[PDB]
Amino acid sequence: RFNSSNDERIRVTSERVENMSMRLEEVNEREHS
Amino acid sequence: RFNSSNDERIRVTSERVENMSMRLEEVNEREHS
Repeated sequence: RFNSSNDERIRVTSERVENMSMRLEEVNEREHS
Repeated sequence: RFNSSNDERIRVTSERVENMSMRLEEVNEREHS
């Protein structure tokens, strides 16, 4: 019941979005053409 | 306490999602290969 509340889902989504954004910036920085 | 509320987390997630979508739309168009 704790892991499926709105607050925890929002927090986990925010953390994963932050990590995904950082990784996507790192990937776009890595380019050869 | 302000930085960990639901409203601020939703706003930051929305902004980062918008930025990620804008970046991925131009990563996809990088189709020289």
